[PDB]
Amino acid sequence: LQEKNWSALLTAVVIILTIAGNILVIMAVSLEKKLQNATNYFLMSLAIADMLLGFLVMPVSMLTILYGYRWPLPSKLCAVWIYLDVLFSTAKIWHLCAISLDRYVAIQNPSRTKAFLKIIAVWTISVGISMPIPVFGLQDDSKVFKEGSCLLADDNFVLIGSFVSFFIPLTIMVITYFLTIKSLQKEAADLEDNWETLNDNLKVIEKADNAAQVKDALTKMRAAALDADILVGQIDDALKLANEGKVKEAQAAAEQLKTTINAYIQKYGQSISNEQKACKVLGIVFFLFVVMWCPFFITNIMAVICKESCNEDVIGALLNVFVWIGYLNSAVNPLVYTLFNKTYRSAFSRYIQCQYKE
Ligand SMILES: CCCCCCCC/C=C\CCCCCCCC(=O)OC[C@H](O)CO
Ligand SMILES: CCN(CC)C(=O)N[C@H]1C=C2c3cccc4[nH]cc(c34)C[C@H]2N(C)C1
Ligand SMILES: [Mg+2]
Repeated sequence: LQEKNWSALLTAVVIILTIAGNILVIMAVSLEKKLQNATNYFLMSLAIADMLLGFLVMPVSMLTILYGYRWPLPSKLCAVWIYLDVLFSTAKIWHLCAISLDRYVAIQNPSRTKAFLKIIAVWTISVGISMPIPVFGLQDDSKVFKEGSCLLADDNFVLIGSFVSFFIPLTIMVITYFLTIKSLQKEAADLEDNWETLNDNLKVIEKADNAAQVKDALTKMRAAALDADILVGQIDDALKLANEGKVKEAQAAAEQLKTTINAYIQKYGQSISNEQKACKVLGIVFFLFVVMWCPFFITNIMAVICKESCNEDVIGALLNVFVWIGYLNSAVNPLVYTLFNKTYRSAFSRYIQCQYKE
């Protein structure tokens, strides 16, 4: 005991910011009805994972730092504590991958129960991924102990576990994020194309002298609206006048079509800027998970590669540092939501003032 007493002051700060911030997230998705969507339902499940990592794993870790990385508890709790840490971390990364995938599929498409079934699937996948760690590690203390330190000692568990709980969900998540960004760039682009078509043909109709010019322009306007409804019917109403030779009537109907076009373009176009706003916040969450966990997972693989060549006491001392940089990620998602989403910031501000009604 008290082999390192300076380090555990800092780790208590990281434990408290984790518990309290993620309690504010869980409260905001439970209570604030502007946050009742499928992405925020996933962000709450991530927050429970971050909270249970802060309650269950992180105090036991600080306890080991206070005992000189020398396991202070009953010995069959070591494999359980490895299992909790690996379960919450597997759940977190496949949540971010499910968010990224479900939001990409939403931009190639037109219930809380449907979100909640998916969350349960991610958690039940994560329990089955993490399952060999107590099943094998409780039967053999050499898979979870290294010189009285509780740490995942089995090299095949580290390699299998580094890919199926960090690198293959990351790969799917970074591909789906890029494709999502490209889809939004295609949808902001196709809209601008439809705007130019509609605006150009309205100017054609306003200068038109013959029915044929008006009819052709309205046919091209109808197609643009169909590519992007009330507008289509209004265009068809102008088309019948144009087919009837009522040029002046069709021209007056077209100046009225303009107000409807402005409303629809700005709405579908407000909702493209909002999806790019939302994608940008999830990108910071995705980025901060990877960059803060990269020094732990790269070094953990390098321990297994240069097992004998490298200084196992330096590598072991760097992993003790780098696991807490990764634990610090559990404090950061609530801060990201505060900085970039008004609804979370307002929710957090009222919950701190013990005002729980909207
Ligand atoms: C097919 C029948 C074989 C049964 C007898 C085998 C005995 C060998 C020991 C362990 C196996 C581990 C199972 C690995 C299967 C995938 C587990 C996984 O996905 O990850 C492991 C875990 O995440 C770590 O971090
Ligand atoms: C139990 C706490 N201890 C002992 C000091 C740690 O070393 N914790 C780290 C272990 C991890 C690990 C190692 C190997 C394969 C893996 N697949 C998924 C993970 C993982 C999660 C990862 N967690 C987030 C940090
Ligand atoms: Mg033009």
